[PDB]
Amino acid sequence: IVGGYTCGANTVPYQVSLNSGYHFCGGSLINSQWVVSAAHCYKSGIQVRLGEDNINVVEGNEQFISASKSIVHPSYNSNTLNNDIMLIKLKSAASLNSRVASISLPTSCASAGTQCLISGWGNTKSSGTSYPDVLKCLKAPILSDSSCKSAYPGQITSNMFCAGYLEGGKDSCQGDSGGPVVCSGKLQGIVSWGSGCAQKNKPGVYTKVCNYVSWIKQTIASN
Ligand SMILES: NC(=[NH2+])N1CCCCC1
Repeated sequence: IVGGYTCGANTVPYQVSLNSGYHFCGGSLINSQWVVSAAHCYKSGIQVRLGEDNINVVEGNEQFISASKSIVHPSYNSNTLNNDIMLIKLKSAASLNSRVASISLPTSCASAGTQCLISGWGNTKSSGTSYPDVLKCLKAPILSDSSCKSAYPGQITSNMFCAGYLEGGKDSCQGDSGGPVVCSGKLQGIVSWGSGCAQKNKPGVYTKVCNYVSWIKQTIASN
């Protein structure tokens, strides 16, 4: 996250870190046994890490649970990033508490102008690289479909939305991928892509979770 603030330990209780020897992506806990992330985060050997503050320190509220399976969306296209969503199942259910908690799926798609919370452990620099180790947060509005398409000609599908600031300076970044965009207490987006980070006229692009609620529910019900 570039231009954000330190969230505070365990203040984003649905935020998970995906670890394969190291943190490589975020995710969102949507029930005691399932995480939503980005399809472009898929790999072998995933451990889901819940209750994290500093991802380099065991502070006392963590739960580390290996994945039993993951399910990339059937229509994910890695060239266009259309349908950039996957589900990850935990081998055992997490123990839910005030610091490890699920986030609800949306009932309705959120509108341009709605304020959301974007969070992650990704790079905090638009030029160069620095990883923060503690969770960073950014409050940002959803942008109009028109603004989003104008920023990225030929690239925005009906399964994507932009959020952030056209002026620059405040955005998600590398290492935030797969993490949450929460608006009014519901998971509306997944950190997906953008050109650089926090560049003028290049806002963040997010997977539009409301389009996937039926797929998520039906997949969980049978897996
Ligand atoms: N919001 C961005 N600019 N991002 C998304 C996460 C990966 C790097 C590009």
